[PDB]
Amino acid sequence: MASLTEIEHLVQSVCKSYRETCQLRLEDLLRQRSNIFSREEVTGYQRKSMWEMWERCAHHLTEAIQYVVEFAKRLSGFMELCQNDQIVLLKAGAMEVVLVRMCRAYNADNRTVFFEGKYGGMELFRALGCSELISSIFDFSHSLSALHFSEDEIALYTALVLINAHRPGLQEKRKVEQLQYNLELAFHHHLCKTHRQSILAKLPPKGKLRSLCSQHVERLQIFQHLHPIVVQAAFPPLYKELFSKILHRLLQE
Ligand SMILES: O=C(C1CCS(=O)(=O)CC1)N1CC[C@](c2ccc(OCc3ccccc3)cc2)(S(=O)(=O)c2ccc(F)cc2)C1
Repeated sequence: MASLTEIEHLVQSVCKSYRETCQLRLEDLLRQRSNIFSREEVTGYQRKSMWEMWERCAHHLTEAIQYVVEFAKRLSGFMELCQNDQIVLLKAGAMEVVLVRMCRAYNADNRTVFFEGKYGGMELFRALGCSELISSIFDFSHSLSALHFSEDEIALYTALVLINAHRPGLQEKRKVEQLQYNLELAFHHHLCKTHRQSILAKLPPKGKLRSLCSQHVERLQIFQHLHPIVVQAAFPPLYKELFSKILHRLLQE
């Protein structure tokens, strides 16, 4: 199954689907690198309440995940899977895709991330009270920045993060397996053609993405236990569904 001309076509459709749903253009994020938060603006974030910061971050994550849902819907073969499998793959992989996509918004020169219009370091998130999770995210982006990914590499690698046949809950495991194998062939074909197979050994282990997602869910249970009405009243419904039937509605459209 699948010849070279079908694998090359798969490369281009994955790359196109990603460009159409990448949220912020790479050029836009790069042209903003000199726009950094002043020490007074950083102090303003540190002085914000923990629940306000948690609500702003959960809001930004939700928006980014909505683009990931759109990337999945445009991905060859994903809409062909059953709804249960689509939801299982999105519930487990949407946050993982966002964690990879996030390296485009990270400047490794000053160790800053693009957040709410300007670049800021780890210290911008001190009010969250989850320094271990923040450092883990920042280190993860630092590690991905050393790979010097092209937009096409991120498109192909994020399609594979999402189409994972080993996710618990899958009803048509073989159909996801076949789709995964085709995307793996297309990612490796593209790396071989561009003389970039050296990155395979340097890609993060699968347990690193699982550890980041786990730390997120753990820090959320801590925050929710202290502010259950804040999560209930001010957190996005899609966020609560994923981490605490929006997905079904987003997939129907
Ligand atoms: O970077 C993006 C976007 C990706 C798509 S794009 O087009 O390149 C524009 C940028 N992000 C989308 C949202 C972001 C996000 C990342 C991780 C995350 O983890 C869960 C969490 C929740 C609450 C507290 C701590 C951690 C939540 C949101 S963010 O808010 O900017 C943020 C950033 C750093 C950080 F350390 C914490 C929050 C990253």
